[PDB]
Amino acid sequence: GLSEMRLEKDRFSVNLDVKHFSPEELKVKVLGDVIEVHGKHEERQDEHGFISREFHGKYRIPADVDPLTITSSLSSDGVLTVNGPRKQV
Amino acid sequence: GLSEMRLEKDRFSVNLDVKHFSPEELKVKVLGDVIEVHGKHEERQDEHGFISREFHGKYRIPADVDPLTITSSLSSDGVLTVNGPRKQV
Repeated sequence: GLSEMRLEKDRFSVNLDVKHFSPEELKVKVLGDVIEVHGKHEERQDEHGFISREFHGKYRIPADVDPLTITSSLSSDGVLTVNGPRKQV
Repeated sequence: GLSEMRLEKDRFSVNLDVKHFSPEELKVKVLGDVIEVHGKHEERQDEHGFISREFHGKYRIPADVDPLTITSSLSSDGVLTVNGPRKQV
């Protein structure tokens, strides 16, 4: 559903549901040992009105993770896959 | 996907994707002629770490809508259906 996180023994990959969001609006903030994720839907006022959608979350990487190894790639299905293997994995 | 809004000619029904969220964490704030929606996933720190998910949005009702008529009901599938017929509809 929405709580889609791959918790392995030596790595991880979060699959955030951000369909109809743009890579430009998606942020992955790897700081120290925590990741702040963002994703806001371009505000488009109309019949439906102002859009202030923010489908994001937060993932705190284990202390034994090398930040460098952390990557992300939004798929066309709108799934933001954030894979961050642990140090020397 | 995530941008799921039913825009009719005399009414509307927004179907917000908030699976794995609780009605207690969901808010619908009908004020004047705008609706501020909220929905935060209970923070549960673990392997995955602190959870700060906020899958919400914003819908500005037409001026010809009676706020009283506006209702909402989270389904078991995790779809928050917010139906708000216009005045005298």
